[PDB]
Amino acid sequence: ASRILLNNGAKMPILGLGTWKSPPGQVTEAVKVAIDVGYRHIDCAHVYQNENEVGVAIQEKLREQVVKREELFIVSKLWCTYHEKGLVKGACQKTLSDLKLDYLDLYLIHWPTGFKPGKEFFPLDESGNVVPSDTNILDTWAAMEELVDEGLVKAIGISNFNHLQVEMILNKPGLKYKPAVNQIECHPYLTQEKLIQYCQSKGIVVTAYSPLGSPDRPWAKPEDPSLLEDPRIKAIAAKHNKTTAQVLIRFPMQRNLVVIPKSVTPERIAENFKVFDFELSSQDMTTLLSYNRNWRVCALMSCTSHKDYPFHEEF
Ligand SMILES: NC(=O)c1ccc[n+]([C@@H]2O[C@H](COP(=O)([O-])OP(=O)(O)OC[C@H]3O[C@@H](n4cnc5c(N)ncnc54)[C@H](OP(=O)(O)O)[C@@H]3O)[C@@H](O)[C@H]2O)c1
Ligand SMILES: COc1ccc2c(C(=S)N(C)CC(=O)O)cccc2c1C(F)(F)F
Repeated sequence: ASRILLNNGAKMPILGLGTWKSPPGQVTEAVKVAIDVGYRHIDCAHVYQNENEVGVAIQEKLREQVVKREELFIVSKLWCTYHEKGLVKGACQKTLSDLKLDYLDLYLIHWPTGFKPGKEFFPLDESGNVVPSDTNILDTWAAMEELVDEGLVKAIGISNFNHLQVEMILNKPGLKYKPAVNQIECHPYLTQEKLIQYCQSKGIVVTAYSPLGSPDRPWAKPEDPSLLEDPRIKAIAAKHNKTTAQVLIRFPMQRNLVVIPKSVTPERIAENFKVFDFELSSQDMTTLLSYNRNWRVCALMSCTSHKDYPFHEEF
């Protein structure tokens, strides 16, 4: 079952390619290979600084008649320094021009935290705390709604919103469109049962990021657990004659989640897609869930400071 029905009436492929930390010199090839082997969903963001190169790949495959625009599902995200209502369209418009698209299938508020606007993506004070902006997320939501009504994006959603924050959008006075997606970190060490159950109960689809535990994250520490090297997970892989990565991708799929593993390695790209020919047992699923430890790749300690920091609450 390759696509899930969103509350805007559209269908979203449950496997997409992530692009965070995909180097600009390699990500054009990575996205071309991904399209060639089956992927139809690419997860992007202005802050990754590689959307132009992603867009070159998309356009080449459109031009080559490999894929049709309607069959692709291209996602990007509104960076934190653009939460002011006056900046949202332009932020979107940049992303469209870079990806060489005239609409996005899905546009997310990347983080609940607005940052001070300017050329800096990560503005810090003379002590290093992130400098917030005085933007209310409801007002940012209203600006996202306008994008739908302008034809620039087919669906809007959120990312890294905790339960109170999703609830805040859903109770927005005058809410016109419900979020379609909440994109959050999720893997056997951070299983998110409460937030996921809450979102699904509201008709919001959850996308799972860092499903392999982001071994290329720049802040990796030796003492950090490692999904890909966890002997318990390797064993489950071995019982199904798949790799560990394949188990880690199949796992959210069986929880009715969308999942976006990143790779710029052609063999891994292809491997990561071969996840529709096997099923984890109920016991496997329960077992993988038992590994939870509230471990986050994206803990973002410099943001703990911010009003809307989403991870003070477990969910
Ligand atoms: N919205 C948010 O706040 C947010 C935050 C973080 C991430 N995300 C999205 O989620 C995507 C995925 O998360 P991530 O990039 O943090 O990490 P990830 O997908 O968990 O892991 C990426 C790492 O795993 C490696 N890898 C890929 N396939 C592998 C395989 N089959 N075997 C062994 N290693 C493999 C990649 O190496 P190579 O590339 O060298 O092959 C890379 O080092 C991102 O790229 C981004 O699109 C969203
Ligand atoms: C909301 O705060 C964020 C959000 C994202 C980041 C990232 C990024 S771009 N990611 C974790 C990837 C992603 O957000 O998709 C890198 C470094 C600091 C960040 C911070 C930080 F505040 F720590 F600066």
